[PDB]
Amino acid sequence: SGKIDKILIVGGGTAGWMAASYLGKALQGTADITLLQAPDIPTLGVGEATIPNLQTAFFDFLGIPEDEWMRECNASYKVAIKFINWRTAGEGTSEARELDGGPDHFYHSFGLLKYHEQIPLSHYWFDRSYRGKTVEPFDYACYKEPVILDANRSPRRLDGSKVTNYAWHFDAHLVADFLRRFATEKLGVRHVEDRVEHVQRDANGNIESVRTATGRVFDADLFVDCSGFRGLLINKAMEEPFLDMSDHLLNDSAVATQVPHDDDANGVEPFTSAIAMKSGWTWKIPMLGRFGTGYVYSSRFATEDEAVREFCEMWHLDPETQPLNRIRFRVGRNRRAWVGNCVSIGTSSCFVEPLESTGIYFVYAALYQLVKHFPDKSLNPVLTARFNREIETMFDDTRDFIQAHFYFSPRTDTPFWRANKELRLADGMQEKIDMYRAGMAINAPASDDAQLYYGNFEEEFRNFWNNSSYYCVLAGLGLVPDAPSPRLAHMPQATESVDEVFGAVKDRQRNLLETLPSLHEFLRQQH
Amino acid sequence: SGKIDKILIVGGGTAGWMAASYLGKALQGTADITLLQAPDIPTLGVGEATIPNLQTAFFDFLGIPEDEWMRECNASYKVAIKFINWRTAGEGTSEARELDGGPDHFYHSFGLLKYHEQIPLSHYWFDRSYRGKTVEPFDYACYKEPVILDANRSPRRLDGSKVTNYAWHFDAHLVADFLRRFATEKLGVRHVEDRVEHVQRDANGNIESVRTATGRVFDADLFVDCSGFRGLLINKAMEEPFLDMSDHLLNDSAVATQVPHDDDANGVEPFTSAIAMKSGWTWKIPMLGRFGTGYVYSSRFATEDEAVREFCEMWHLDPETQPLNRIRFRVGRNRRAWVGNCVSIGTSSCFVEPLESTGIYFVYAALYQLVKHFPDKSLNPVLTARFNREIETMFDDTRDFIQAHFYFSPRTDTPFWRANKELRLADGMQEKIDMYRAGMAINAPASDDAQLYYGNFEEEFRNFWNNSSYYCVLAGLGLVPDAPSPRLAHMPQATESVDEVFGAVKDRQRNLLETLPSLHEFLRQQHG
Ligand SMILES: Cc1cc2nc3c(=O)[nH]c(=O)nc-3n(C[C@H](O)[C@H](O)[C@H](O)COP(=O)(O)OP(=O)(O)OC[C@H]3O[C@@H](n4cnc5c(N)ncnc54)[C@H](O)[C@@H]3O)c2cc1C
Ligand SMILES: Cc1cc2nc3c(=O)[nH]c(=O)nc-3n(C[C@H](O)[C@H](O)[C@H](O)COP(=O)(O)OP(=O)(O)OC[C@H]3O[C@@H](n4cnc5c(N)ncnc54)[C@H](O)[C@@H]3O)c2cc1C
Ligand SMILES: NCCc1c[nH]c2ccccc12
Ligand SMILES: NCCc1c[nH]c2ccccc12
Repeated sequence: SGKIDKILIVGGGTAGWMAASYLGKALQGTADITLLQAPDIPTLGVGEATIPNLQTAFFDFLGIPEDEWMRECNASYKVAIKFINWRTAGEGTSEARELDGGPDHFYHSFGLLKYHEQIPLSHYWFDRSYRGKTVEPFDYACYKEPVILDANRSPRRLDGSKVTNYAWHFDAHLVADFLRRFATEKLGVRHVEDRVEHVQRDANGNIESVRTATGRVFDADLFVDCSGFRGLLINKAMEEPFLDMSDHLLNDSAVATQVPHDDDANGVEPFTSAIAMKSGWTWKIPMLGRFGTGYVYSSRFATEDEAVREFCEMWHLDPETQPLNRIRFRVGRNRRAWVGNCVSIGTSSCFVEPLESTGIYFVYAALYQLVKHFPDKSLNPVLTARFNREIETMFDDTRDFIQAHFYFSPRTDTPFWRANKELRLADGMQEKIDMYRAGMAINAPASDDAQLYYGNFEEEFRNFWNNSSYYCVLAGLGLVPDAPSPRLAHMPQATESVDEVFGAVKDRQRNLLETLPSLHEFLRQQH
Repeated sequence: SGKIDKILIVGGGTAGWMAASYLGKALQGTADITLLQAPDIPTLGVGEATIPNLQTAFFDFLGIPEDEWMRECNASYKVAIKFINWRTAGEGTSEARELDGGPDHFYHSFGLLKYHEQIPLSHYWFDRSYRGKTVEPFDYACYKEPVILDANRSPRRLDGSKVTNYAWHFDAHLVADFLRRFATEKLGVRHVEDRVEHVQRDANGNIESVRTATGRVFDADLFVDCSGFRGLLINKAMEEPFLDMSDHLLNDSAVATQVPHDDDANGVEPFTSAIAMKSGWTWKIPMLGRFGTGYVYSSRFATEDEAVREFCEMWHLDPETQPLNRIRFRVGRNRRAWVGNCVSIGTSSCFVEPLESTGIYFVYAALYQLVKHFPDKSLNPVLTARFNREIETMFDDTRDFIQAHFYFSPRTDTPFWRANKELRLADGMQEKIDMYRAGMAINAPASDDAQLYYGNFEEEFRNFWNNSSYYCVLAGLGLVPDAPSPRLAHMPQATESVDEVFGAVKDRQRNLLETLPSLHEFLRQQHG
């Protein structure tokens, strides 16, 4: 048994061609990579949102500069997720209700909270807010972004210079085809259109070959399952159980479409919107000339017909003739992502609703971990176990985080919102909440330098949902600590000199609002 | 209801005065601190090795620059620990035995392995070593330090500039009095010389007051137990069990002394030496004009005078007129470090043999965690439990790492060394060892910039035993992965451009050996 010579990727979606590119690049010249792709019924481009380390962990690894892949994938910019109507009762409407003398929205941005005297700014904010010396919401106090996104500002100046961390909106299909052109033309990855009919296992349970409907036989040392929800290798052949996590997350379906948009009349929003509905929530993902939107809902509280009506009524579309994608979801993960010589990547591995833009991240996180734990033909079980462990906490921490959005929403107005609250949080989530209520940071980053964070994948992986995110969502929803951090009573000079830090955020808010172009103005100049 | 107003620290050894300093500085003007310390028979200054974040996480916190406290405490410099005779049978001697045409030593330095193409240098070194492309030991292949340490070089040039990460050797008593001066004269900590006679608990089991032999009563909101191994508050007053962990560590005793040394004829060694013995190991901690040494041994494999003799023979000392400290200690940690309103700090909290220079680190790492989890008079149970969780991971991870020095030693030549190979590793440690054999890094540091690591306590705390330390020790002892990392066979260009990384080390280790003063020469420049 020596090094891995041949790899077969089954599936050609976004997960499949990311796997081909990432492995083709990481193993360039030392493995023969073949990807089998069957023709499928095409779907509408309903948009995908990403996170900053898509450029630094994935496209940079491939050697592809941001502007080369954005121009082909007709991409727009994402500075935040804006959460609309999660605290107020009513119908599913794109317009924000009023709450406390302002619109009912909050932002989850990408910046990291600045440390002041070893303590995150979130704790100083809560200190003032608790003692009644401020009523400003958490996000507006601590981040510059909310003010400039309220104004649809660009994250780059017209000279290109970057003023905030950002990620991307795009149609996943265009990226998949950009990558297929890249893997096949630049990395030697070989594309074969064919449909798997039968998987041959040996007496050790490993995959020996796949036989296509053509009668061609593909053998390989390592098999990457990118077949999506079907899991034609990890689940069908290897029989690995799927853990259903509907005791943590009730959402299991979506209806989505794509809406033309006049960017010169209305501008382009530099964020993804997550709009609370009666039985779930709706995404809006701006792109060029159009936006993708989808209603993620719980089949147990809304029939598909009601969801379609709620979804169409909200965008004033025809429930009968609007081209819709109707989807039923597998929510959860495999008991183990990698079994024998079969690695699952993408939705064949795990799926959670895209409330925090993790779909694509789960793909290239797993491949980074796959290469880090790359085997040889002896398939040392410790590599397989280590990988599985990383994939397991990556998903479960996200499941936990996403659940908190529903658990801590104060809404009680529909059976869906009342039911979410009846679920139990996972033990590791409950323990984080206890910490948060006691005034401590949750997974505070070691440094507050965002380049170190978003530029170093292991630093960000080891601390993916950090204190800034927890505050954004938890404080946003209105769950706040029972009392300030007790150290702050012993730090009379820190709590006074901290005002100059909040005032710095305000100076940035005011100055960036006056000098930045709108996102649309910036997009036009690019092209 | 309300903030902590009054703290009482019981114990004024090294742990107490750091606790006074650190807490006195972190709560300045917002809490009254009293330290209560009894007249005890003092010990010989047997010396203490430290680690670089002593400056960045403790003295820098106090605002005390490195030059001020070094000159006052007669401190010398530590670049590494040198492990001697861990791989060869024989008696306890200070001279390295011979092994594969070289001396039987290896070093554990403070650097971090450079990354090359996201993979640590250790993986490329083992690649070559396993394919026969090299026979050079890991520590000499990957670190500049070993060559310059072999020549007792200084980590600083005579103009001051720092060419290596380093820490300190000093006599703990001197650092304690320096901190007692600092806390009492500049932080307002009130020092009371008296003996604890009675601890008064309230109905919920918390501590209400301690009464002294002179009849004085001191009350407080928070009690910090620095009474050493006695544990007068945490163990005796609060009844918190001590968890003995000699099923992982056999060493429970020591015999230690201070030996005078001719620095003008032999220079000053810039490293702690850990010298393997028949029934344990011996530290040597060089200072100015002298060095601390101590034989750490297992009372179940050597009687107390078997040890005194082995130890006096190796240093050519007279067993009958040499002043000797003899201690039997408890090994392990409290079930909970903090209970009620009582926080243990120092050996009242936990203890492991000083094979890796952790004892003082445990004091200020815990003080750091204490301030970060600082309570108010309602003593939120979540603050206590997170604190206790951080303390026990700190300790258990060190307990494991230390056990591995004895477990993977190849020696089989005394009951002691053969007895180490029949203990179990803790499952977590066993798991890291499996990863190591599989070619993987172990707790690889997020970055390879050592400033970001030794300068950011949170960074180092979350990653305290990083992959560099595991390779220094396991590869040093001769435990090496079953095969090279499977990724290296897929990275033709990486394994060829790595030759320039090993060459950069070879150049830097050749160039410093010619340009660096001896440590001695540097030491004389600072003191007058
Ligand atoms: C409806 C939907 C909406 C989503 N929306 C978002 C979003 O808004 N934001 C976000 O971040 N993420 C979103 N995601 C997650 C998204 O799918 C990620 O892009 C994910 O990484 C894609 O993984 P995948 O390609 O495995 O999924 P799939 O698209 O399910 O992969 C299916 C592929 O499997 C291949 N295949 C299957 N069977 C065979 C066979 N027998 N032979 C050969 N080939 C076969 C086909 O080629 C097909 O292209 C969404 C996912 C879905 C399904
Ligand atoms: C043998 C040995 C070797 C070591 N080597 C190293 C090394 O190489 N590197 C390293 O980094 N660290 C080392 N250490 C670290 C060691 O753990 C630190 O020195 C430790 O933090 C100091 O011990 P302590 O102050 O907790 O206990 P002690 O010094 O025992 O504290 C005793 C104090 O407790 C007080 N006290 C006790 N009982 C009472 C009472 N009833 N009433 C009032 N006061 C009381 C007294 O004031 C006394 O002063 C070593 C320790 C030992 C023991
Ligand atoms: N460390 C990245 C966490 C993150 C995931 N999705 C997000 C959306 C907005 C802001 C941060 C995130
Ligand atoms: N993170 C520092 C770990 C360490 C403890 N003791 C040491 C001695 C030498 C080198 C590193 C260490």
